[PDB]
Amino acid sequence: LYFQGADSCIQFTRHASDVLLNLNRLRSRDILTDVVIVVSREQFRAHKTVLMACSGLFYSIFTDQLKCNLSVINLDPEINPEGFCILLDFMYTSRLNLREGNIMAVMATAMYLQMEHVVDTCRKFIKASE
Amino acid sequence: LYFQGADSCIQFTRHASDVLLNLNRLRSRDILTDVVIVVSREQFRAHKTVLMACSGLFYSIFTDQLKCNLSVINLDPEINPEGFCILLDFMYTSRLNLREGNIMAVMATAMYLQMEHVVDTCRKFIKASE
Ligand SMILES: Cn1c(=O)c2c(c3cc(Nc4ccnc(F)c4Cl)ccc31)N[C@@H](C1CC1)C(F)(F)CO2
Ligand SMILES: Cn1c(=O)c2c(c3cc(Nc4ccnc(F)c4Cl)ccc31)N[C@@H](C1CC1)C(F)(F)CO2
Ligand SMILES: [Cl-]
Ligand SMILES: [Cl-]
Ligand SMILES: [Cl-]
Ligand SMILES: [Cl-]
Repeated sequence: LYFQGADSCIQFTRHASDVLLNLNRLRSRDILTDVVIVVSREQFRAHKTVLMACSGLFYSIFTDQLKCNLSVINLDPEINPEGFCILLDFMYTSRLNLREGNIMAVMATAMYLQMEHVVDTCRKFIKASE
Repeated sequence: LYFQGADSCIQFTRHASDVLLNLNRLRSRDILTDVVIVVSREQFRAHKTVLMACSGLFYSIFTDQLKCNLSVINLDPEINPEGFCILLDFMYTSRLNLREGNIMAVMATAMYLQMEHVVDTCRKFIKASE
């Protein structure tokens, strides 16, 4: 349940993962979602704070004084909606569903969103298949 | 960095804790905070989604159609501000700074906020000192 942290303070082991699980439950039920991300013909509802916490691109967008208040954000029309959906799921769960058929689109999308460890992981998996 | 999850899917070990760390950085910089919690003479800015993810009381409050849009939430005047501050810090970090001088107020506050594992932990630490 808990342990003594390096700073001699009590820390709860599953707290962060349980908070992320609850944030994903709010997303699934469309509770307190405050933005819609438009990717081509697709729309994805989400929480701006989670998007900012999980992306250099969203962090830059929502810290801009003009943009921070937009309810709709349109992504570059070159972005693959399935690649975005996989990454949005990863943001809210820590699980990255990489497959042979989606890895190029996921990698291109992670580069655009500035999710650097995800890009590096995609590169390693591609390199192993070559 | 990552591992094979029980569902044969790639999982990133530090993802949840790193997201929580970024949410705490947004709180420290007052970025996208959407509510002020008033406890006696004290005010605490926060994100409603994090409060809901970390409290049965806030989950009930912000799922109410009338309340979900309030920018200010006043707590019961009996609530100790330091006890609330300690729990708000715990929500955003997983670290619970329990001390002999604050444990009764932290426990009373965790009961009011419906943070049940925190209450149980407080009870065990009190029991060990008796
Ligand atoms: C460049 N970059 C990533 O490469 C990145 C991010 C990432 C998040 C911010 N946001 C920050 C940064 C600082 N302070 C804040 F307050 C925020 Cl919100 C800025 C750049 C980022 N987030 C991780 C999340 C934490 C585990 C990710 F999902 F794995 C994708 O990787
Ligand atoms: C009764 N109760 C706690 O006792 C509790 C909560 C807690 C959170 C919700 N919120 C929920 C529930 C279901 N689905 C949602 F979508 C939400 Cl947001 C509802 C009741 C809760 N949250 C944890 C966080 C996860 C690690 C806590 F901070 F440790 C304090 O303990
Ligand atoms: Cl808008
Ligand atoms: Cl736009
Ligand atoms: Cl209000
Ligand atoms: Cl109120």
